Amino acid sequence: VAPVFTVTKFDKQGNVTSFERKKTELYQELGLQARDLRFQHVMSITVRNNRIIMRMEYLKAVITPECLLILDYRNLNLEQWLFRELPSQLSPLPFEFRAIEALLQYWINTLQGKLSILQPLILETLDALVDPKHSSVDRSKLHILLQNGKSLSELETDIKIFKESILEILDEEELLEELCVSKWSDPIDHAEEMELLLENYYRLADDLSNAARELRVLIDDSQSIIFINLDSHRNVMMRLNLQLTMGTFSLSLFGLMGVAFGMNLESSLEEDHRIFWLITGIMFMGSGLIWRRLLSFLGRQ
Amino acid sequence: VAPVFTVTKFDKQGNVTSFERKKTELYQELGLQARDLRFQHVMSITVRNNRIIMRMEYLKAVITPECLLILDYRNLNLEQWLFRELPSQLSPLPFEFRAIEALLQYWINTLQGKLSILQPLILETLDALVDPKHSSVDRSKLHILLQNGKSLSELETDIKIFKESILEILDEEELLEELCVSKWSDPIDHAEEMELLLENYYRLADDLSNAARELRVLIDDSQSIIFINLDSHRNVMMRLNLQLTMGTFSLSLFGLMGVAFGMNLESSLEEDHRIFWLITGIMFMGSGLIWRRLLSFLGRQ
Amino acid sequence: VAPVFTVTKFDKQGNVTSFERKKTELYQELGLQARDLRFQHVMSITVRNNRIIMRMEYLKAVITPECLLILDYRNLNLEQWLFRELPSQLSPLPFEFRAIEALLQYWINTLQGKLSILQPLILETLDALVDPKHSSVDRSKLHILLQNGKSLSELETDIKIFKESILEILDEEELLEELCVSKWSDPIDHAEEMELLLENYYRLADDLSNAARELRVLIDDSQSIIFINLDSHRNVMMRLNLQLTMGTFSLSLFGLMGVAFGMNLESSLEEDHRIFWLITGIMFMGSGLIWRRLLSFLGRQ
Amino acid sequence: VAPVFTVTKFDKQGNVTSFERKKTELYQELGLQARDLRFQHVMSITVRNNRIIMRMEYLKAVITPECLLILDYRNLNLEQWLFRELPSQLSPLPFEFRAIEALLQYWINTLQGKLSILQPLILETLDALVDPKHSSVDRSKLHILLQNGKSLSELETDIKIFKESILEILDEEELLEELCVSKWSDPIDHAEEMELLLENYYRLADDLSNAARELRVLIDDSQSIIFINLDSHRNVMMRLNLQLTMGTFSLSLFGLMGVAFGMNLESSLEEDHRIFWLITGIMFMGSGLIWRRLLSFLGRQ
Amino acid sequence: VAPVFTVTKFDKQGNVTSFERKKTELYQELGLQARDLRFQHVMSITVRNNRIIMRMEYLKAVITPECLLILDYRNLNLEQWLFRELPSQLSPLPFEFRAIEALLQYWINTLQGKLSILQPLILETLDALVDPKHSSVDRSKLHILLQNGKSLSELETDIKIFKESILEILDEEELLEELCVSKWSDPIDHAEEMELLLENYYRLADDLSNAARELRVLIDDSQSIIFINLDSHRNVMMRLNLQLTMGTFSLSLFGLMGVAFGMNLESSLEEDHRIFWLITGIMFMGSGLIWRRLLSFLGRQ
Ligand SMILES: [Ca+2]
Ligand SMILES: [Ca+2]
Ligand SMILES: [Ca+2]
Ligand SMILES: [Ca+2]
Ligand SMILES: [Ca+2]
Ligand SMILES: [Ca+2]
Ligand SMILES: [Ca+2]
Repeated sequence: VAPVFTVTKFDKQGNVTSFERKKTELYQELGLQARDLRFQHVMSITVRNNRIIMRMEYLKAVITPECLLILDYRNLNLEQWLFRELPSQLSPLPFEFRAIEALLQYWINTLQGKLSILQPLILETLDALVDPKHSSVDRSKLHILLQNGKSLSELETDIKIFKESILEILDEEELLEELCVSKWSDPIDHAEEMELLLENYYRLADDLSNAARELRVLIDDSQSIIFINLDSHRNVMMRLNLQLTMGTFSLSLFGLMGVAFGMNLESSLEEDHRIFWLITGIMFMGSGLIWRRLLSFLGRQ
Repeated sequence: VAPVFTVTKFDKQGNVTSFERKKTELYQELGLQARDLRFQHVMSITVRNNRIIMRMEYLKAVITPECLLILDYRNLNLEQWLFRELPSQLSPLPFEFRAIEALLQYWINTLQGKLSILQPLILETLDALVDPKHSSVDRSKLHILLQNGKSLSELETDIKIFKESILEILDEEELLEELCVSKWSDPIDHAEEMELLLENYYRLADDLSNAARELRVLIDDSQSIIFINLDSHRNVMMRLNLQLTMGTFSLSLFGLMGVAFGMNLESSLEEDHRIFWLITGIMFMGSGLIWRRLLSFLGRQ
Repeated sequence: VAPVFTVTKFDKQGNVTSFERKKTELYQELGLQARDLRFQHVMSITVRNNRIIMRMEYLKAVITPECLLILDYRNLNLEQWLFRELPSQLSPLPFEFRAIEALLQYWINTLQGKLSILQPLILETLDALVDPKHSSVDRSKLHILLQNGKSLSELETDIKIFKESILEILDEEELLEELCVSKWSDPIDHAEEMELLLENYYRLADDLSNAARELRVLIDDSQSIIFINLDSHRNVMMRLNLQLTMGTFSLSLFGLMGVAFGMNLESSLEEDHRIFWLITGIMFMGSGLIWRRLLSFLGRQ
Repeated sequence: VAPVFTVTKFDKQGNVTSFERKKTELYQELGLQARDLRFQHVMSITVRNNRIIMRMEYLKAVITPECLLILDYRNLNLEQWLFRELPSQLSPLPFEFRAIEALLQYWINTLQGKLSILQPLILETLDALVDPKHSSVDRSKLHILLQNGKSLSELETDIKIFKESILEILDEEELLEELCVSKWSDPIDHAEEMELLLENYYRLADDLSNAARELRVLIDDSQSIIFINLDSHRNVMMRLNLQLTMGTFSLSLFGLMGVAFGMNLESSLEEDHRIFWLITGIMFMGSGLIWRRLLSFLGRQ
Repeated sequence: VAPVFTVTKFDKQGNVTSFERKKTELYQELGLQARDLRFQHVMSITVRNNRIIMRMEYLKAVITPECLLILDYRNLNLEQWLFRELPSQLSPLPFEFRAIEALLQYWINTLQGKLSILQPLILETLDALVDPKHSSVDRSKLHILLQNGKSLSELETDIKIFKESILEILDEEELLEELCVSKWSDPIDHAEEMELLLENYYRLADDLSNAARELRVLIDDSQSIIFINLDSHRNVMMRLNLQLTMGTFSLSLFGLMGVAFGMNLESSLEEDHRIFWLITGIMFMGSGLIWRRLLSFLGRQ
């Protein structure tokens, strides 16, 4: 079966149609070739034979001075935007400006929604983890944070790609003049409007990137604080265990003294009880004295 | 209800007025459009139809060759600066230079105050934490440090945005000539003065950024030193606990020897006390000898 | 023995030949010198006397307006690509475009295969390690991850070299015109096609580099999470050991009390059993009371 | 009281004078304004009305085609350099070259002295800390290292500022021609000499920055090595404590066996001593056998 | 004593001479001044009065259209290269190309030898350390690794300096034309050959820098893996010690029960042996039951 594109076409007035067209017929209808409608890059903006070709992560659009086309829209939840919002936006400037503005606004809104969803989850997770009232932390939250950080890195990469793609065009005036496809097809400055649009969208992308960077540095700082808190708790626990070990060692020393003195033989002291009381008191007090001296030795350190 | 701007207007002589004006009426009065007075960016400097538009984090100003306007000043604690200082500053160069200088000076002073407030708190907290006389540290101070670091990152982002916005204009002479709105409206070099102003403010922002970077690297170094101190304390505590365990093990070994020799049976040695004294001395001395040998074994490591 | 190149030659029609030729004879046949056919760089693209010289990590190609040559193809598993695919690709544009496209596509496919092989192994290893259900992790997996990370770094370096080499040419139009060797040899725009090819391959390389960077940051985050999990497990284990030590210390204290009271002498209390029961109950209950108080003391911390 | 500058003036022949002059009188004497002699930047180099203005961290100089002036030299330990060295340096090229060379050489020598003082202290401290023969390290040395690192960061910032300030001028020829104040005041190439001077000083600053970067990376590596050594010592100590605990557990198990067999009741075995000897030997040997088996179990791990 | 240079002179034919010449006489013989032959930079390439001046870390060369001079060659192990190899290299292009190629090749070979010596030592040390079969690692190897890393950082700095110095010249055509000293002294393109030489050497330096960067990242990854392995071993050791402590606590609890029941008083149970056997079995079994329950409690965590 020959390959076919699932195309949806928008007119200047906002009329909407949808069908499936073979690639060869689509090439013949336009002045393009299969070399162009390949979509080998994640993000791309290009001009060929007075036809604009734009592609995003999952969006593919072709702009013509009299119509717009979107390709491969199936199973992408684009129906609400396609059949409810885009016609309203497209309904004195040429069609190209409106189409470009609509597509860029859609992409920017998608990125903004992604960031707004990501931010509160990470903030809440970090606030919960940083709680210094617990000597341990959960791990499902750690896994969630790892996944959200991976998503944040992907979002940052996408934003950087968007910024680079826009900047590559904003630098050269040749591409800016090329985008004025209507002027060339059928010969107030278009260049100023295009520059304003691109600058606005680039600034928005820059703001999003700055926010993402702030979030990442916050994550790193939270990780460091968590490490410090865990280390402090470890040190406190070891101090307590050490002190108890000191007391136990002294107590066991005196207990050995007592039991060894309690040999199951003849010592010639079995006829005196005052001696037994004296040795009992001796062990009981000496344990405390040695314990206090050893605590002082620990303290001097 | 139609949207309205809460506007305050300053004249050349310093006269001050304040009112509320609908957006459509404001557009009609000027030569601008709703496309411009949108304020979609955190920071922006632009020129349209010989009218300057400037925006900061929460400040919105429009400069006209004969007047200045500030929008959305309510609930922002700007009354003292608006009605007490700005008229004095505005009271031979055109109005645009004075207005731009006043606004830039206000922003720079705000950033300087933020940095001056942030610095001593972080310095004191780090000095308190680095104290090597304690095996543990507080956690409320850690939370305060985390919050202050987040604020520092935000301040650095704002400073970078300011620097980039100023540099984007300082590079091109077209925008510099555009800023001379009075010359174009009603046709000594203005460009030199504008360049001097922008360079001065850019240098101040660079100094602030350098200070913030120094603070951040200091924070990182303090964190590393804290980690090292905690590790050293842990090692010392483990050494002490180990030594006490060695002594306890030897002592318990000899105590087992004694108790096992003290079986509740007939051994045929119950008629000798010298033997009991000999075994008591044997355990008492051998404990010390084994303890010393084991300490030597630990030391050789 | 004079040095010789193992050369394989492809014609415009796709005809294939292979032989061995001495370096001096090869230089004489062409208009080049030994200074050029040295291959001292890992990656290189150059033009000399209307002859293109290209080199990769292990590939060496010379492009002539009427033929293509590949050098040192032995023991490199290139037979399948050389004798099965390249002739089909070479079978209206000149030969140079086809040859360059084929070689660049080969290199890009090799890099893509490398990355696709590397990704799943690292992902699976990290998923296995991050499992928070174990207090310890394997080490053979760690060694495998280290080796794969080294390979990833090498791949990133190669991708960066490719991007830099392509960009160095894309910037200057002189080299672009030079690549049109057929036009100069025997005097629609070639420059546009060359620019399109180079831009496409550069964008593909950029995508690969972005993917590698994402993988590296994921590795770092996984390492940090592993550290945190290990620290938490350590803290929990120390808490348990501490509590058991507290109980043991109290129990041993009361046991010492009992044994010391059980001296092998005359105390004048051997005629009372109620006293023995009372002391037994006293130790048994006091152990629990002291243990509970000490647990409360631990909890307050 | 009107503000006054403490000025010291150097003539072409090297004559030296010093006095205090009001700012208004100083402005009137020159062709400058208060806008210029403000000194709002840490480092600055500028030209105004054929007068050079230079400022460093604490140095302020004004160069005139016939004289040099230094401002605010009090309480700065500049007397030795001012009244002993500068006249000798100033005693065929114009005065501006000599003055600029002297000031730049002074600043470079100051930075070199700072770096030479900082280096040996850090090197010695790191060498002392890295000593792997100790399980713990001092903390006063850590504080000293932290302070020295802060100073190093400040020095790096100053060097970077110097480099940027020089480069900003070296790029544009307009400023280079402006620095030839004598030529403009009273109309062999001056530009070549200025370029040589600036390039030399920039290269020296670059060398200093490289040295500082090397020192910083050395510090980081030393920190990592310290962490590794502490971790290894911790592991060794825990191994020893574990082994001793294993032995103690076995010994206490057999001691419990013995004491429990030594109940203070009637067992019907009190008439046999061979049994007592057998049980004593049994415990004594079984302790060792269990200890060896448990050590083997530890080793297999 | 007046300063003197230890000079060695090479002629076009390869003739070699060596002597000592005073600086003033050397300046008079050439068209240079003491300002040039100062050698204040670690690396430098410059042209003055149709004379080339080049300096490396410890090499100082002056190129003249008819001769070459090397200064301060004593105590530097340069005899083998000076009197055995350089004449062969110098024996249709002018002398300058040969001299520059020889010097650059010497420097590149030195750097390559340094890197080739450094690599295997670091690789072997890291392979030995990463061995996960040991719970501890040596420290002399750590010191060796630290020293080798310092040397690697120095080598990277030198390579970067070389690259920057070459690039500074490759950018501007004025310096390229200046290097053609023979053409200017006594008026096929020299510029092409110079560009080829500089590009080749720059690419070689870039390859060396990439290799060094790969080595550094490998070192960092190895450090992280070492940390992880040590942490895992610590956790395993703590688990074992914890389990043994649990068993010991239960055993000591039951031993206390037994000894306390064995009071040296009258209990009225001394006439029953079945009771003694029952209590012995009770303690012996209950120890195991409690131990198993506590192990289950540990496992559930
Ligand atoms: Ca992606
Ligand atoms: Ca640690
Ligand atoms: Ca903000
Ligand atoms: Ca490689
Ligand atoms: Ca007894
Ligand atoms: Ca400073
Ligand atoms: Ca060096």
